[PDB]
Amino acid sequence: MSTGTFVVSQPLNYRGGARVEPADASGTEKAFEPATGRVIATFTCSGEKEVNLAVQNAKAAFKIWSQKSGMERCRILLEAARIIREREDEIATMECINNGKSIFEARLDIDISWQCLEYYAGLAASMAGEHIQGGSFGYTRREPLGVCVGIGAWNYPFQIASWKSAPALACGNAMVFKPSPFTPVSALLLAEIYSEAGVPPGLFNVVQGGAATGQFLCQHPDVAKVSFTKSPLIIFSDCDMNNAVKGALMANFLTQGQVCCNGTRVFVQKEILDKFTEEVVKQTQRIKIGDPLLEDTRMGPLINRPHLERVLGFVKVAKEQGAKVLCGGDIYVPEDPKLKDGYYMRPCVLTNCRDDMTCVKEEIFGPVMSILSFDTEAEVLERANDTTFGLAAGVFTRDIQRAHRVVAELQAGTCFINNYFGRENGRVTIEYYSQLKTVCVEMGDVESAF
Amino acid sequence: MSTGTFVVSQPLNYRGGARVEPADASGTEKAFEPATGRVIATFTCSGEKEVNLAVQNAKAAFKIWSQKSGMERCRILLEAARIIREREDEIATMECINNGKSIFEARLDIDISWQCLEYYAGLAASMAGEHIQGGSFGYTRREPLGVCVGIGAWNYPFQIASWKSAPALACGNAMVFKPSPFTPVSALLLAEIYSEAGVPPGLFNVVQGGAATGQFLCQHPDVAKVSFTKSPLIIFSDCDMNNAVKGALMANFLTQGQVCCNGTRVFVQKEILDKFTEEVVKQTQRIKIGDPLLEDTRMGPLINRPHLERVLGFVKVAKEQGAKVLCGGDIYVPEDPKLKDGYYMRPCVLTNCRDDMTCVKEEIFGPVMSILSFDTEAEVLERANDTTFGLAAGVFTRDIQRAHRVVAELQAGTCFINNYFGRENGRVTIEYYSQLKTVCVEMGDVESAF
Amino acid sequence: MSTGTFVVSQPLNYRGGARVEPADASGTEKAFEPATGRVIATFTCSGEKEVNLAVQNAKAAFKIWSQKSGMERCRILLEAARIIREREDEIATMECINNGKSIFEARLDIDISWQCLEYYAGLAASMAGEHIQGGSFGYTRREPLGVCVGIGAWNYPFQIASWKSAPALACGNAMVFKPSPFTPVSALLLAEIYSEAGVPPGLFNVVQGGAATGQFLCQHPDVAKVSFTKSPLIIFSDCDMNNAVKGALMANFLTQGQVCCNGTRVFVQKEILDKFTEEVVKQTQRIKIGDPLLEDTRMGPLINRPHLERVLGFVKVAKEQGAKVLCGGDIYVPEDPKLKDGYYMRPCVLTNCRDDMTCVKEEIFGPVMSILSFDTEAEVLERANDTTFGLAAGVFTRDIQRAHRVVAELQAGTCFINNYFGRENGRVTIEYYSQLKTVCVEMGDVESAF
Amino acid sequence: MSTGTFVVSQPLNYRGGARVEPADASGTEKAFEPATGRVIATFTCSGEKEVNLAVQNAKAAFKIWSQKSGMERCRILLEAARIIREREDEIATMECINNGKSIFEARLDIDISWQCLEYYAGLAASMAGEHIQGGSFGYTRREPLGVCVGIGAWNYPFQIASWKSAPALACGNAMVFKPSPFTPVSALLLAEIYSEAGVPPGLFNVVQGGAATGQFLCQHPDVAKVSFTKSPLIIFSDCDMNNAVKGALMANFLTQGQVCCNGTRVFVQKEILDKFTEEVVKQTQRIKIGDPLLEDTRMGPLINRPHLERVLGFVKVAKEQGAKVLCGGDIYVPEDPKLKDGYYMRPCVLTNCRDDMTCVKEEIFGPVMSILSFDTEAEVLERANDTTFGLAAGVFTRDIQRAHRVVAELQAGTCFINNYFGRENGRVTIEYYSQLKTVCVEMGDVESAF
Repeated sequence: MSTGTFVVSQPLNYRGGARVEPADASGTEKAFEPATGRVIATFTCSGEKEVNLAVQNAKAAFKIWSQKSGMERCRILLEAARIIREREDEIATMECINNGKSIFEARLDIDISWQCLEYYAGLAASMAGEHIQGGSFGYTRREPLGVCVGIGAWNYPFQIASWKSAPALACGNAMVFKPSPFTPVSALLLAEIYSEAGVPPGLFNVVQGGAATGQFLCQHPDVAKVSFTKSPLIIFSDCDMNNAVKGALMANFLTQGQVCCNGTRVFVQKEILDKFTEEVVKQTQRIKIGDPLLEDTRMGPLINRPHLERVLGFVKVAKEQGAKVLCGGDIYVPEDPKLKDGYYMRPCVLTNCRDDMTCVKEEIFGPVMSILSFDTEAEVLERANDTTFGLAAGVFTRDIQRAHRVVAELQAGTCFINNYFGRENGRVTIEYYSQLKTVCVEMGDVESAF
Repeated sequence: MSTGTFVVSQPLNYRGGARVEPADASGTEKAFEPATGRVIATFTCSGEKEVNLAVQNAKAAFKIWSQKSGMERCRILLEAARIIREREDEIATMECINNGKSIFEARLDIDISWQCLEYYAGLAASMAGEHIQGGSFGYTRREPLGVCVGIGAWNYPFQIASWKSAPALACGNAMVFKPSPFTPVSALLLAEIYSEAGVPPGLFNVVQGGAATGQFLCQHPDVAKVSFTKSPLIIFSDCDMNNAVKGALMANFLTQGQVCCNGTRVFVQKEILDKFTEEVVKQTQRIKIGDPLLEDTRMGPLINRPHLERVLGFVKVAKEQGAKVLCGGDIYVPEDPKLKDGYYMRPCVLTNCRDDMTCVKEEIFGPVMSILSFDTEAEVLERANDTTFGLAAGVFTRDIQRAHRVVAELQAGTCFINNYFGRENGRVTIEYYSQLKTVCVEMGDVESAF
Repeated sequence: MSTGTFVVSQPLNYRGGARVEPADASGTEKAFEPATGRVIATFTCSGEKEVNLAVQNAKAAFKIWSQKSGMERCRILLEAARIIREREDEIATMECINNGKSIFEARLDIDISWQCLEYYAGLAASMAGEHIQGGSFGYTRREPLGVCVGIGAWNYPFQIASWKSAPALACGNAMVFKPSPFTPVSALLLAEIYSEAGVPPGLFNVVQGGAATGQFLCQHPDVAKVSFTKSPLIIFSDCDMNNAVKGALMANFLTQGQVCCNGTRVFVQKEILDKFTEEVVKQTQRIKIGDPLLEDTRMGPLINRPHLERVLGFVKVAKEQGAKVLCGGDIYVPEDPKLKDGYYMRPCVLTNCRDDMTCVKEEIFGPVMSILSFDTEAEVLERANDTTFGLAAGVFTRDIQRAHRVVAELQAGTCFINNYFGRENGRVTIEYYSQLKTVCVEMGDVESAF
Repeated sequence: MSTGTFVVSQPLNYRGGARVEPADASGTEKAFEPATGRVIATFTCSGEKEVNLAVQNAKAAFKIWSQKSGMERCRILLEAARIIREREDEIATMECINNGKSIFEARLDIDISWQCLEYYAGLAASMAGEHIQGGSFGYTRREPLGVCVGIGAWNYPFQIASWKSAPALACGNAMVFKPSPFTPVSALLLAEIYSEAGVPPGLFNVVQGGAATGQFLCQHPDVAKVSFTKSPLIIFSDCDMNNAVKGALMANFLTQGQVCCNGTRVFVQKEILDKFTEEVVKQTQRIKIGDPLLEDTRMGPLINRPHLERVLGFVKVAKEQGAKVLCGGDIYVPEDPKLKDGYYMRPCVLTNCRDDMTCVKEEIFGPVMSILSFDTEAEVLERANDTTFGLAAGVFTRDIQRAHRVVAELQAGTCFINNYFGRENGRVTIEYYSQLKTVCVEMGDVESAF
């Protein structure tokens, strides 16, 4: 498949191990190929009865799948990861066509997807409860919840579908997944791959739709749980200037800047401000924008036209608020004529920024960098600590004392020093998709208090 | 202290390490000594501004307490458990006066309380994150959430206050605790004991009140999290009749039957029904009802008069629905004249019960046992499986095959065989009162995708 | 490949990713096809200089392999298990030819082998140290030991090689494996598979030899660690008689009884002695003896002629010690003429045994069952309590109390109820093949005592 | 109690909860007060029959202690730590009299001792096995080994006795402890405290003696396990010079330098050699030498006269090998006349050292520092890479990259950055003092291969 030719030719819901048209409607939405602006699908948003059919069908698959063993569930999930690995370029292509991120980034998304699949497969084989000890004992066993729902986002369509379904299925649950109406295509490749690996029909069902479809899923009595889905970058004078510039571009211009907790609030010390800016703008203007399916493309189009307009409005407002545009912030017309109707824009860098500007305190969700100058550590510590734990943060400095000091002081939950799985994350994520059943076995006689 | 003399003489809120009157009112409630019906306190339910003072004061204590080390937090919590242990009889007495459970049961409640305190003290000293490994590494650290709220119940006043505060404080959080308006007294002994062990002023604050006070706590922007707070018993013919009768009494008549997930739906096979019933009624009529502070008392009064009336209404309705009363189910007037105004009643046993009866499908929260006869395992499996996971269950049989078969088939989350801490519970409970902060330390150079 | 045709055609040592002849000699041994008595290989036992070549070559691979990430180690180990699975019938065939166990049992051994490979592959990806918190922190990291040595046995050649190398390589170690001189062939398929999966040359080397070779391995200064490699069955009257008979045969006659911790000391209550014995002898004489490569063979030949004589000698001694032979205990002459020189014997059952008999206090390591009668639970508890923790044990009873009670009193470490991976086993095994490096990072100033 | 008056007045073996004279002799040794040279005890080294009495008596306590619950074991161990805390000054005093370390350091040792006691007390309450799930399940349980043996050293007498007995007793083992014949006194305060906390008589027994006694302990068949008991400091120019000097003194002159893995091999860059050395010698000559029981003493006497001579002999050899003495390395004559026969020496600093010098490649186990100059990071990396994993190491640098990079390349197992419990250490130590008993519970029928 190449850019500018694909159209969806099959239904976009998935039930009983096959693609089906929604039995019920709650809206009608268009899916786009953002590189060209073409309509690749006009699909039906699922209604109440379609949601019920998917949840009932998933309840029937949960009964079979949960009664399987942890070793058998691991075997199938490893097979699914193998199929995702064998078909990575095909999946990344579909991911690019619908989402518009570069094939370079899409390949990484799928790598993370099947690595996550293998990870929770491993935990499903080695899953174990507790045994606690007058010769009597009790034991605990983790049990799946039943039918779970995963609500996807459009910036990482295939990856989020993988990261929500992998742990849920590993614990023995079924999942009804609702992709973002922007990106409905790639989620069915995963549903088809799960079925090819040997999951029962209905274990991973796909229902398309928007808010109404998502509301029906959350309200369903047979649904057990539902999984749903600014960050400052600080660069000191004692940092590795090269690593700070490279890290700055990696924090603002990956996936067209449409990433949660992006380092869009960049703090640079006055001592090394001109050197940083000059090197950032030069390397930013060298980023090749174009067809996502090209191996050298590092920035494709934005997700859709209304989002591109909302990003441009942020740049315009910043300009009228006193900010200076050094590059980008406007429509980009690529040489390729087949992309002429795509939603492209040049990555934007803004200088002369202030804390009162709206382009500093609002998530733009676009390729827009905000550079704010500061004098000393004291000033910059109190300007970027209004970030909540859910946000990320990053610091650049060649000092084991100064680094951890700022990372401790900051309230952000995911911090970075000089850049931007384990067991806990798996255990915590498995706990979200399971419940602990206790059993107390009295071997002797009962001691009555009466 | 003895029964029939205590009255509260000090304020019932706790702030800044001292008992204070609520700065704000949202109601006025009476606390009773249920053994005598006396009013031991008329206290003010906390209003919005009192809740705010308590949460602000707790926020100031969290800042000091969280900056302390896990070893220091463990030291103080162990000291608190020692003080609870040294003063167990004084605390159990206050617990009895206000709640009405026997001093026998109250002592067990406090044992569980300081054992829980020592447990989470231990986990606070040994708490640790993860270290994951091109020479670069990341680490995780558990951090307290801030100001937590614990909402107590009236059946286990001191124990719930301990089980909510122990893990919260162990992780470095502060807690504003709201006791049940029925049982406000004992929670301040814990707050006084925490302060005597060395917690900062405000770490464990107590605000009295009902729904309005609890709503103010949940709505407060500086509150990080809020902790809030029928089961079938199956007896087969191949069981130990003695252990099944003893287990049946222990599942219905502990804490006057005012326990969640009590085994009030008791299934007995037809083969051993008369033998079970005759032995149950004889031992039930031998339970001594009276002053909770007596060492031989096994059943005190119910929590308050409106609850006693609601329990009696359940017995009356069952009688008019065809159930047979074999003992109890009515007011009990003890010999002691000082208890003559207490809320006493004889424990009730009901035979000739049916699945359509309301006293079988509704939680009575009183000392009422419902015995239902069944022929075979098949019948009894499909009659008691309408219980949700949150409910408990119990089976009595001398068969390693038949026991686990019924415990597996049942959906109840906490099951018992022939009766009625570990690491997981602590880890899971600590996760509820904390968040995982990640740090990525890049030692080398940044690899730009561009 | 069929029975009676295979001869080794390639060298049987493995170094630098290829089969090599040992540069040094310490003996010359013959490997047999026990189904026919044929010599399938005459190989050179490795000397000191060959051992040094393998250990030096393994040290060079450890330097490369350890610098890989846990995700890369997992990826390669998952491929290795897939290749073992794709070639399971070829590996099981070679296993049968050299070892003589049934193709039915060999297939199970290799299933366990690649499942173990996937198991530790999973742990290699999720391996993590600890992060412990005056504002300073320390972290730990598990590190491979270096060059480890695995010493194999002849009863499970391919499985032991898999169970020793999988965890060692998963932690980042290299391994020089020394198969049993009886069964040298199958270990090289694993070495060939490891190299085909992508391990560096020298990561898994194979040196053949006996005690002298093993001494050179254990004495080598660059070797970090070395991994090296009677059980009672109690049957009560309340058991499932059929399951006790089937379990008894599965505890004595699997792998020609050449298994450690086999349930060869069988205690039977007097009430069900004749019924049990008659049914055991009936089913024992129905065990098909013959060519291991036949799908209906359930017992092949013993490992070699000197071992068959040693087992037969145990039967003869038992007869003159008072034991009664009900079946087997003698040579089995198959119809097939290619097997006429194989080391076959019929499975043996012995009654009227005593604890002072030599066939009761010594591990026969052959297909010989010893039936001992007992009166009560007390007697059999005091007759079987001379068992060490390292041995296994089994009980057959329909009593949740009597089972766990007898299993508790017994000293055996591995017990079975009514028959004969998790996370702990992996962690403990990983700890054997790794060491904990701690790092203390001082963020503040040093507190000098002086 | 003050220095120069104490003599032992009671027997120094401990059996059955009381001090006993050894029934058997294997030698007669003198214990000294190194501050004065006085003989505080002339005790009998235990023979074979005394060792047997202690091990048999310990086996009887293991039978009682192991049958206790983890909560009861925790309760008693928490009391033991409290008693150690209540008597810390008395224990530290006895520790000083016999060992000679400063009361300042002894107090820290005992803090670590009861903190360790509380640590494993916590793990004893929360100890749990595993529960692994064809509808059948298995469980594991950690069980004590039986009678364990702890062999103490003289540099940390009370701490080693605490760190060996705490985990052993927490897992349910008994322990027969053999102190170093140099320092036999303090180990009996712990035995007296254990008995006062409520351990059964014989759970912690103490047998005095040397190698012969230790051989009898290791050879005893009823003994289950036995627990038994140069490091470079690298200083770069970009470090906090003051913190590097303070850290250097803390790495050489704590406990009279009689510590394993002391940072005695000090590498200093040429750029900051004179400034570092001059500041180290200045602060070293300010270390107060004298009576260990004085609060301002930071260095007491060496352990005994033969050890002082062995340290002084190392200094003399270094001088004739080319080393330069800047301070210390000779006898220290205190003003106090009661200390005139003590084993004192001034702390020594050596410059102009080489790697071929004997005082650089041998552990002196005395207060002697070796300063080595180096040009670049590469040189010092290749000069200090002969260190074994068991040794410690330390680096001083203000570089998050250079620190972890040098700590990674180094082979030392315990590293320090800019200086010199968690869950893992406890679990691993508990695994040393326990074994895993597995149980497989078959719920269904047995699948016979025959």
